[PDB]
Amino acid sequence: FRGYILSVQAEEQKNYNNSLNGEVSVWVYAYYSDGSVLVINKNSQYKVGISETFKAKPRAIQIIFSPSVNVRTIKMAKYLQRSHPWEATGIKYKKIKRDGEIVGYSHYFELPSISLAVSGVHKNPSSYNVHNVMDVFQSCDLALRFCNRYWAELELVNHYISPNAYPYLDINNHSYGVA
Amino acid sequence: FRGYILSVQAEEQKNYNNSLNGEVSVWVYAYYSDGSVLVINKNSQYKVGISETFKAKPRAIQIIFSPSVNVRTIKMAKYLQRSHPWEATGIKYKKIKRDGEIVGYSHYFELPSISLAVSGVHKNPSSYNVHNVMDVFQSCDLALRFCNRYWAELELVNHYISPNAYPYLDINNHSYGVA
Amino acid sequence: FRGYILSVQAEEQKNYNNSLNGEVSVWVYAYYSDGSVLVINKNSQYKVGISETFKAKPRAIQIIFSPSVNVRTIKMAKYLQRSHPWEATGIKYKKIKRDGEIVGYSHYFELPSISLAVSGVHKNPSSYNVHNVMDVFQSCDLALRFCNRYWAELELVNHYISPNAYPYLDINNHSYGVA
Repeated sequence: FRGYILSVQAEEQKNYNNSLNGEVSVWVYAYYSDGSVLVINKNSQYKVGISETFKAKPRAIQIIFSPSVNVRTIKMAKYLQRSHPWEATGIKYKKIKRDGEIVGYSHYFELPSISLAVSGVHKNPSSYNVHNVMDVFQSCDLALRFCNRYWAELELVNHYISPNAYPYLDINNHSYGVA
Repeated sequence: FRGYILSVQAEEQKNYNNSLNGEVSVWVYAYYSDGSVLVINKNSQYKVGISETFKAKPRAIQIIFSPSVNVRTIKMAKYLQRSHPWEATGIKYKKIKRDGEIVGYSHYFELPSISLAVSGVHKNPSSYNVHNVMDVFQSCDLALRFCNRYWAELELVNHYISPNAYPYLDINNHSYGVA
Repeated sequence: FRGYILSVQAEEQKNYNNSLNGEVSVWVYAYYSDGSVLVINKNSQYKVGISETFKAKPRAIQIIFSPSVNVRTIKMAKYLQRSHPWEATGIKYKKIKRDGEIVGYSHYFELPSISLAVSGVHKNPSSYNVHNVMDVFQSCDLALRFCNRYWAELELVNHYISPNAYPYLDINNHSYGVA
């Protein structure tokens, strides 16, 4: 029956993504004073991060991870003689839910130009058991990065979030994603 | 005799390049609809990769590795919930030969803008025996990248491929390189 | 007494920076033929590097590391079949001193456009004891990079070096930094 096969094939996808061959994804949304939105997305195996400068106008930031991330591994960096190299910010991430299922994890914060870097490791319990180290080194080379700008959030939502089934939270706290 | 010394000095160079202090090199050629060619070259120790977006016009791609690469380690990446993090494409690479000697390895494919990443590890049998891991981390910092554009393939061949002794295959399937 | 607490708090800062949670910093200064200066700064944990091309006019280079670097780990890269992947240049670095204390390490050299990469590892004796390898991989993602251009060295010194307490050596061999 075409109802039963569809259901098991969803359970296979979950097991694949939660294996160490599943990707970890991160998005960084920079909300600008003219109402436009810049989004940087990176996807990779084993671990993933973004490091960028948001120059001129940016007013707030939202960082979204795929559900494969281990929230406790998330780290973020933002006088040189007296500063810590990162903060562990996982406790500030909110679950994005769709039909009861976690589709992502969101950290939104307002800015008082900023340089920002964020990093997270795949959930799999084998992650801190370094598969060979050289496989992780190759994953750093194979990571794909995407960057584009949208005129307003409505346009980002209808032509970037919705058509690609990405997880998201908009200004009205409406949540997006596919369970 | 100046004939004998020249020959042994070639055997020393082979042994050096096939040691773990030899570089791995990669080139990515993007062939555009106006007949121009964009080339990105990266050279590094232990392993090497490229990750770029080719935006506007690009019609085909050729990826060339130096003979120090282990062809079986080559990996290439090109809905998020349902995609594999890379394909192992080494079996698609063709040997480039000059006077009977492998001067490079070539994967050419036509496109139906693309984002693309490719990665390969040095041939040396010690590669999967991680020298210290910190030496490999430094190699990631020391990798040098070069990018330029040429008006036509003839110009790339005469002012980039030939003067630098690089391996290549042109549109007429003529092979270049120095044995 | 407010004199005693200030002194011990300096000894704590030294111990922190010389721990593996202290940052390693690197600056690359490119001196151009119009008297302007381009500076690239990167800061990170465990290790740090820069890899850039300085295109059009550049006439000399100065590379400055924070005192947390292990000078013997410094490496620099600048026909493909016959070149070494880096040189260990630590012996060319000069100590920058302020009130008897090392505030940095400087390698200045004149050029005869250049592509250049430099890499150094934190001093801590535990550095070659890979904390988990995945922590070092995350440090690569969290590294922050800064780049700007100044009209003349006097402006770089008064609006970049002095206000940020960075170590430096100017054209008159005057040294800057905070002990």
